[PDB]
Amino acid sequence: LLVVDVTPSFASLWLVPNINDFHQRHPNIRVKILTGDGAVGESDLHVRCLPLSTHYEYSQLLCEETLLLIGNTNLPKNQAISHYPFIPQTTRPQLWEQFKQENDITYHSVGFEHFYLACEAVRMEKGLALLPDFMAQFSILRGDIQHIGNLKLHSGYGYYVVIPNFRLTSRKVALFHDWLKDKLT
Amino acid sequence: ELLVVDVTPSFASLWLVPNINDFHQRHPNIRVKILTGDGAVESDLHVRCLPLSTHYEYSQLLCEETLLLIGNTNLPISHYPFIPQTTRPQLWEQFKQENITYHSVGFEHFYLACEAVRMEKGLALLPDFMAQFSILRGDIQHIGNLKLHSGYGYYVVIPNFRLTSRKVALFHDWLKDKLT
Repeated sequence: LLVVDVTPSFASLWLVPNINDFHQRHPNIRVKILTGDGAVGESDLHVRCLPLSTHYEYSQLLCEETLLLIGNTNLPKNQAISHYPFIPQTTRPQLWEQFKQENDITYHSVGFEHFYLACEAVRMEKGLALLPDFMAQFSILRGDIQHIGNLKLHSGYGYYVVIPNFRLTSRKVALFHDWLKDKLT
Repeated sequence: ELLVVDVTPSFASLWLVPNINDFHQRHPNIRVKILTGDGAVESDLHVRCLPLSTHYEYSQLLCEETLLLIGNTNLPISHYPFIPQTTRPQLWEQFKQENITYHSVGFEHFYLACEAVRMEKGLALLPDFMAQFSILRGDIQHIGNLKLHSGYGYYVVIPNFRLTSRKVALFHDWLKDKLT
């Protein structure tokens, strides 16, 4: 048994869609998926979203965070973008301010802590959201949401694998980590 | 005004996000921030899922939990794996007492079980009100009209500093209107 602890949205928007491929590779390893977004005993490996840095401590960068502009599949295909409400993500308020800077507003009246909630709000046609590319990928593929106007944002964040010191030589952990690296480099 | 609510991860995505526009229809001036949590009860109002009890001090029962048997929209039940939810290790046995082979992954949260169903990983048990819109929009389906009264309930907790707060009372009244 491998216990992994990953962000609430990393879990539903990427890991659950992709984990079948890990099980194809290593059928003998059952996985318990926990969720969390705070500071990093129960889990064997964590995935967290942190400002890009070299000074974190048993960690390895999986991938830099690149956000896509997403909207409902009903939206038609420059700054007609401004006609739609922007969905606030309350943990990441700089994102829309940065977007206003990558380019160029009414904010939707509900703000959300997590990407997966913002994604659900886009499915509810409440406005546009910024979602990490790898998280949007399956949802776009299956027709839940669409990428609006090929617009993106480099946020200055990354997804890191963080491993408890005693797990640094655990085989199950190194196998999952290598798998993550393979899919998300 | 801003109202901050703290509800379970799945209550948020599977019910509150699809429904909250009805609240704004009633009260368009009240902005909302939706936080998620599932531990012991910052926020103006909490929704938690607890075993049914009449001994809670200041928790108000919103609705009892009725779980539906859920599968993917392309299901035409023994042939399918059951998706385990680790915080509720008894549920499948207990479902099976009304009338084996679990999936090799996860989860503590309903919203993860729901995604697993979408990923064709097996069958899940999901609260009826949480399944409702996902069923409507064709993400999932209810299998065989099968259900389970789980013994849990959804409780609203109003913190002691919000006891006279209009925005909190309005939101609570709305929840009761929709779910009780």
